[PDB]
Amino acid sequence: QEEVSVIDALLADIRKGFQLRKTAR
Repeated sequence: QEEVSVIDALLADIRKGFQLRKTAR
């Protein structure tokens, strides 16, 4: 279980943004 690369973490990063992707007002 060695460390991963940025390319992998990035996939998860955006996933977090999708939650509050909607910017309605």
